[PDB]
Amino acid sequence: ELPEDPRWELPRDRLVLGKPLGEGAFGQVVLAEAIGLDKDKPNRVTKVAVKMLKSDATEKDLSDLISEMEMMKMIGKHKNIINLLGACTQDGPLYVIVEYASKGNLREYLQARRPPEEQLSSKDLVSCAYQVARGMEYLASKKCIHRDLAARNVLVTEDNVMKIADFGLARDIHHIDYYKKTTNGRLPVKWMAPEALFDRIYTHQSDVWSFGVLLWEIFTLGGSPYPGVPVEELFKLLKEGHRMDKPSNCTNELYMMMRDCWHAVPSQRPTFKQLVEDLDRIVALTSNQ
Ligand SMILES: *S(=O)(=O)c1cccc(C(=O)OC[C@H]2O[C@@H](n3cnc4c(N)ncnc43)[C@H](O)[C@@H]2O)c1
Repeated sequence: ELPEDPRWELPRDRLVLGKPLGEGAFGQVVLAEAIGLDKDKPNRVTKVAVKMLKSDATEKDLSDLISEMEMMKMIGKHKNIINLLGACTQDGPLYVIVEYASKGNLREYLQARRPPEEQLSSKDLVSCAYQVARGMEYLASKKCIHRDLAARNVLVTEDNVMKIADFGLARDIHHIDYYKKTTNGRLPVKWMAPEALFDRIYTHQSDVWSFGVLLWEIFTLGGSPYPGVPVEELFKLLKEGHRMDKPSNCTNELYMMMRDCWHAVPSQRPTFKQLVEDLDRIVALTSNQ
């Protein structure tokens, strides 16, 4: 059995399980309604996402889900990350309950708003980047390295708030399969800094490289990096120092940002604290017209 933790325990009967949002292989995420999540409002329901372990799941799968939950407890709350809201741990299968993001991942959100029901100004796109940088600056401030920052791991709420997700996932790095694709058919190696990819060294500076690729995804409205490039050719591109071309409808100043994220020398990349401040000024100067 699992240890009881009254900071986070929600009685099982206060959770009304709904439809599946999809499955990992370790688990399954469902939409749910939580009744009386706040102590002050016991008669209010809150929509929430609920993680739980699929059927034929092992001890390793369990401990991995537990590690993720414990990490989110230590990291604390921020507007631009997916926050932990409670857990059902006792007398039945483990549920971890987190903030629900109604508008899906940022990649989907962006592709759905491409020119042909809703469109995005240049201010909105820069604001999107500012929010992800903020979440990242917070995460970094609590000593967390994401290791897979990408538009697909950013979620968007009903109020269009960007939230970093999957920042507490268990990795067991160097067991990563470079050939295996996302369900969308893309390859996660295309977001990884060369030091993380060749030498398996992960740092905040490598997450900054990943954030550059994310900026490029945002300004191409959800484009796919290096389309048609398989793993071995990607390796050759990185060795040669190739850098992705500037998206149309991206200012020079934002492209220079991406390129600074993609500095071959990790120490010379900007920090998330620096990116936050620059994006803050750029948002303010960018037209919504
Ligand atoms: S598990 O195996 O560790 C794990 C980890 C991440 C995601 C999943 C999963 O099954 O995702 C399915 C589907 O649901 C979306 N999702 C995940 N969390 C949320 C929240 N908080 N709000 C809205 N949607 C969410 C994922 O993007 C994915 O599309 C399993």
